[PDB]
Amino acid sequence: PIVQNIQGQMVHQAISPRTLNAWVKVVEEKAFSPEVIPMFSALSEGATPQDLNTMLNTVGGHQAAMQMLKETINEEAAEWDRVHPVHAGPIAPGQMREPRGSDIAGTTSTLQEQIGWMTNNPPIPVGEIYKRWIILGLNKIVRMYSPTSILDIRQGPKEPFRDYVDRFYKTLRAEQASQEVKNWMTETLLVQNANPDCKTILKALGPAATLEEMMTACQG
Amino acid sequence: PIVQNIQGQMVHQAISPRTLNAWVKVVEEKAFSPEVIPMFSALSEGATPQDLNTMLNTVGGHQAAMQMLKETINEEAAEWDRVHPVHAGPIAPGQMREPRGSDIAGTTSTLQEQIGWMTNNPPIPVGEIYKRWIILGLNKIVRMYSPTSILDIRQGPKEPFRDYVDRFYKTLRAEQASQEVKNWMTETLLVQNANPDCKTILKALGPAATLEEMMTACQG
Amino acid sequence: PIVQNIQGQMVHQAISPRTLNAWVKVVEEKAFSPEVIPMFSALSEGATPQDLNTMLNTVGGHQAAMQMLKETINEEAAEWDRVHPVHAGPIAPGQMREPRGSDIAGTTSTLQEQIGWMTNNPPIPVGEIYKRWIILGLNKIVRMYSPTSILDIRQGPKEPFRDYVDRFYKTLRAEQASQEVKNWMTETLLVQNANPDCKTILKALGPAATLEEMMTACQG
Amino acid sequence: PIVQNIQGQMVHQAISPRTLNAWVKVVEEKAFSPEVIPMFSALSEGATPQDLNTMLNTVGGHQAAMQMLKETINEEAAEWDRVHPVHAGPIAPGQMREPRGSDIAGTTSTLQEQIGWMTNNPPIPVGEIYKRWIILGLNKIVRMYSPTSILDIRQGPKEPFRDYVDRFYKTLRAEQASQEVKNWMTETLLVQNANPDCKTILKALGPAATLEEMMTACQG
Repeated sequence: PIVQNIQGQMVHQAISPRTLNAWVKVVEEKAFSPEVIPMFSALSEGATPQDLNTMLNTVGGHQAAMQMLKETINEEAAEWDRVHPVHAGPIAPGQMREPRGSDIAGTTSTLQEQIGWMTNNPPIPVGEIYKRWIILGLNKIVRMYSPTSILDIRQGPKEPFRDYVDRFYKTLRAEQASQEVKNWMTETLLVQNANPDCKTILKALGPAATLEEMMTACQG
Repeated sequence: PIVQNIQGQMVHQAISPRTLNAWVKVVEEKAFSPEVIPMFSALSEGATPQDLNTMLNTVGGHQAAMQMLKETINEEAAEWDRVHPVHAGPIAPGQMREPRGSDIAGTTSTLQEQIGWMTNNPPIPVGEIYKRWIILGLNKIVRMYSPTSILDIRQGPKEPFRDYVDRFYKTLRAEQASQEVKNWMTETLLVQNANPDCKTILKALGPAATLEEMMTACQG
Repeated sequence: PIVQNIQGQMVHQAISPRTLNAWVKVVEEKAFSPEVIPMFSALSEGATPQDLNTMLNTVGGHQAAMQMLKETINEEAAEWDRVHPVHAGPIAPGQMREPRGSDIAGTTSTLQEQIGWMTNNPPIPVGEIYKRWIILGLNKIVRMYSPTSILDIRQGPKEPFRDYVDRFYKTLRAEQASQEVKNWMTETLLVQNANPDCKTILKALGPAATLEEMMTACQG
Repeated sequence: PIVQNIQGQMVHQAISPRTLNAWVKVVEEKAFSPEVIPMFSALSEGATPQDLNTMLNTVGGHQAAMQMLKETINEEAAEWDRVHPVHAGPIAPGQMREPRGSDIAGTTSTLQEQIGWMTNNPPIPVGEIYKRWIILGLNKIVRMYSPTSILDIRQGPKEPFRDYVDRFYKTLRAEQASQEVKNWMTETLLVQNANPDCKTILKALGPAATLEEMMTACQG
């Protein structure tokens, strides 16, 4: 990453082996859960595109997901290059050139250009865009990985309310719909799909249903 | 989390993967118990709101408890915004704009603004406020995860007094209704639910009896 | 490996035992997978040739592969000597001599000479050159360790498309070819060798369909 | 209503007996189907609040729905009066006073004041606001008359796709959800709730599914 020295320049620092070891361990042990995206965004903070490419290449197995992620990165780079013209010709000294999409991806550049783009005035953050693209790809992957849909969740007769709401909120975290649709479904289908007894309990609870009130009502 | 240097000043530092791993392990292995709040308060001392949002989003499973915590944080942020309205217009050069209720959580503010808020003159403790909110949410969560009520405790004819008092104090620390009510309960409900033989052995010592003699009476 | 030391003066820091243990463990646990190349390139960032020699000697087993690696390093050194001839004569007092192939391979070059060649201005990229050589050797080794040819990858009658595409892309990544050859192969070989039941499904989608469309088509 | 005379001043005109008879007939004949709101907005065009109150009072029966509509009008008037201050004191000639909520409701005003507020420069759409309130009330009413919910629609084994989608779109028109959430519903649940045969048919059809191609595929 790029560690900021205390009262000094933001010196570049190679990714420690601990970061990559934790990353390969989590991607091996936990497969592709919704939370891995937060842990990936946590481990890689202020990292150059070279660091992110190293973190992605170290992943072993699940090569279909890696190919989908690379295809998503390619689509985002194509869109960026289409909606942003690239200048050429002689460039004034002390000012880096226009970052290209294939260049903002880090596939057609070295570490020096990335460090220069992340140190210019005003700063042009390549890391926060390449990480955004990787997060979009990982979101597509975790959506693809979800085994069951959100509309097809039904509580079992003996399965309690806690396990049902756990599965429901997990699938909701895996869902791809917009945030307003997410609020709509978590407002309606939660009580609209419960078991009939606690369904009538929550109907007696009426409007303004709040999760803690629901779980305190369905007790026993 | 910020860390002091040799000269005495503090600056942002990337969150250690060991802290995240330990937190995820203690959350999953111990699930929810009264001894998760001290561990959380010790793990994230001086952590920025981004680090706390990381430590909360990283908790896979038990999504209902995390949603309860999110709702509690939302209510606390709304109350903070109601009690402290923010001023409009241009801000003074020597002062940074005060955070709103939602920005205390760090949901709509970058990390540099959090660092500036925490190391300002005078410093603004956004991290401590959000930690207090998260601790209150975790208290409500461990309240919900309480298996049984305090009144239903009745020692079995064969269940030893040690296991009875262990279960009693476990669900009592998990109750947290108050502190003086706890002091009255440990006098009345502890003596009221003993097995008849050891019950009258405890009654032989009167209400002035302490816990040590209380247990060594039924001991052996 | 040398590292930027406060302030701005690179000094030699010997290789840490934990890095060597991590390398030995990754070579023991993962054998010779395609991903090791990135793990090796990330474990030895900016390493002197002596450190890379240490990391190649600390390997246990696979002596045949290490012999191919050493022979390819020798071949690369011979080609470097044939392309970059070294003139004999007394050296300048302030500037270092141009290294030979044996000086790059760390065989006859003392640690002080390598530290000089690295920290001098302008720097001599001996570390990156030796890393390129070792990476070429590791590519040779991982392309040799391929159990079956990419042309032999065929799906079983009931083997799900998931494992089929996973194994196919793994063998394709282990295989060696230009990128355009891979672009042609992923379009000519992937759909043909699939199971007929899902082969009809992939054919119904279209020839130029992406991976995610086919994967969600034969999903389940 | 207020018919605009040809190349002349707009003249007030009493509501036509034909209009009122058509209104009471459609109410009596079709109860409260989702099209009564468009037909009401069609019949009542440019009408004063007196005309709208007459058109509402001529309705016979469904007194619960009428009381709910009056309560909705009262709530809208209360909100208007709360978010709009009312001026008092001497008023300049040729300029009408501030219209209160009870006046825009037509319960405390007269036809002269309504025509004055509808002829002022700039005009104040008292009729267009009272009609908006009546449409909100009629929407609440038609939502209350909805026999079944939208999430609980399932196609019968023999009931054809045409009848299924007819019922589905009728319930969707009756639904109260926002238009942004309304789209996702008709995109997903339509194909997610059909019979298995045409469900697999539309799944083979894949994305970009439109109603025309869906119905041409589910033929026979």
